[PDB]
Amino acid sequence: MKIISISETPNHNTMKITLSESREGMTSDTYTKVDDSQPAFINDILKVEGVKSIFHVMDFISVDKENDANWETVLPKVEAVFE
Repeated sequence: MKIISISETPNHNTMKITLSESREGMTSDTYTKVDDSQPAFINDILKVEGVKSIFHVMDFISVDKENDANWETVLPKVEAVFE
């Protein structure tokens, strides 16, 4: 899986990351905690210090960081997940 685009969102604690592989279903999913049912890359992102939640729908995931955290330190670890 590869990141094709990283952008800024109308909000500060959230960024829209567009992936190459699109979602099969048309529904969305919001993951706030890790567990065996979610996709693996999804649990790896949540384990990143500073990640608050993840909105996943279509061909992108919107990651929300902690109000006290900064993207300069979170974003790299987030992209590191896709290796």
